[PDB]
Amino acid sequence: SDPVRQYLHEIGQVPLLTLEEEIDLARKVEEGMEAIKKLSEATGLDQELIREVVRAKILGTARIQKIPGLKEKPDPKTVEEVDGKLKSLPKELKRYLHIAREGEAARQHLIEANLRLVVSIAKKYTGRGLSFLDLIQEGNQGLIRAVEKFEYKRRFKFSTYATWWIRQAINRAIADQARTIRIPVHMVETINKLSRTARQLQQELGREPSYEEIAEAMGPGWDAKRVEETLKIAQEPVSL
Amino acid sequence: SDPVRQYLHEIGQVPLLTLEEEIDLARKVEEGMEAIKKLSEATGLDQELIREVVRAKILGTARIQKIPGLKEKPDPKTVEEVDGKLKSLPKELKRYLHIAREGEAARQHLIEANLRLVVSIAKKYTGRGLSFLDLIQEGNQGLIRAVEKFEYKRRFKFSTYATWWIRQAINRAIADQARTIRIPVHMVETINKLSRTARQLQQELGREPSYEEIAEAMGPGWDAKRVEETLKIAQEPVSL
Repeated sequence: SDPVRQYLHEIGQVPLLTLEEEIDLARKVEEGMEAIKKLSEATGLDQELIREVVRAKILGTARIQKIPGLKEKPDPKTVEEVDGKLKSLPKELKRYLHIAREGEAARQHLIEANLRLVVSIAKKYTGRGLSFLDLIQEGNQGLIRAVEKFEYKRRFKFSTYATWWIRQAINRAIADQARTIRIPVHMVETINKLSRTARQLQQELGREPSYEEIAEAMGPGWDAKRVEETLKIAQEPVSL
Repeated sequence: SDPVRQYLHEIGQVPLLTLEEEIDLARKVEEGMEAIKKLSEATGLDQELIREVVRAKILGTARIQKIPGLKEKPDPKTVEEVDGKLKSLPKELKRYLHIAREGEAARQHLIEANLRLVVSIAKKYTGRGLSFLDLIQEGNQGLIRAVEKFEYKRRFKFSTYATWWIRQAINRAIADQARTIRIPVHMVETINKLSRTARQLQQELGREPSYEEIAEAMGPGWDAKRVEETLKIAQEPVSL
């Protein structure tokens, strides 16, 4: 509920990308990073800073400016100086700053075309420690990290790749809030069995099995609902 | 059939790993890369050669000796030639030679424990330009690439991470043998509608949709079979 429905409403507006668009944006991000290097390496302003500022300047026109989980303004003190130097730059270094602003706007477009992916994934990690809103924030951070790890030259879909990162971030967050208590052996046994079964089904399907498929290998006695619930106290909580 | 049948038989007898196990083998692999980097500082030889030789040493004791598609052993000569250079080092450095041998054997265990996943993925890419053997070969080259990019510190499932790299290697292989044809626009339009549909469902599912699901989105007039056959001429041929 709350603005969460607002968020979902707003992002539901961003269009989807084609492998071609995903990859062109990706390439612009790398070229952008590449440029920022030149800037820092001629201004001594340190790469991370230059980017935070360039990024901020783009959040201005950003179709979605307040994305949960992501740190915003690079601190009104540093931005209010680091942007001072970038402004007054010889003609030559003026283009490197252009490729930077253009690559960071690209990075924003990519992140935006996948905010729905993050929400969808987060709905799959519901009721396991964090609130829907909290999950979305962790997930979005994973998305950002994926954009930083993606390799456009491989020319293979970004969403699937990002999915792993979006999930690893969420998986890490819910695994943080835990205490070690006592559980009866038979429970420890079936958790370990749900885990092996799911991993085994994966080696056969070339993808993670569904709760209904895990229940097949387990059943009778086990159905989709039961496996998912029991899997809530597992080291590997979710399947796909 | 043929040696593929023997291959499938061998890998069928390699036990599946657990998240805890993958991550541990992964940590040893990285610590091994670390040792190697230092053996390269000392000995003066190239890092990759040292790994190949070290790796060669292990394939002799490894469960699955010959994996289709992976580089060949350096050769008896260049092997027992790099070992002489190695062994002949102070007591200090010799410590590393053991860390590298440990991680490299670890790497083989991580690989071995996932050959079934490759074959499975490869089955989902048949009849699109390459033989079963050929698909398996590229797939493994991708699995190898996954081990080289995987981050054990993230402590999240290696299998599903590698799936992407295995698939990208295969996807590339088939997308490499292709010519340009003139195709009617209604086809170029549906091929795109197909692709957008797939990608939309993904943003909603948190995973790639099944052909059955893509058929639901298109249809009537569309069934799982038809979206798959048609998707064969697409730039994004397969789903999951």
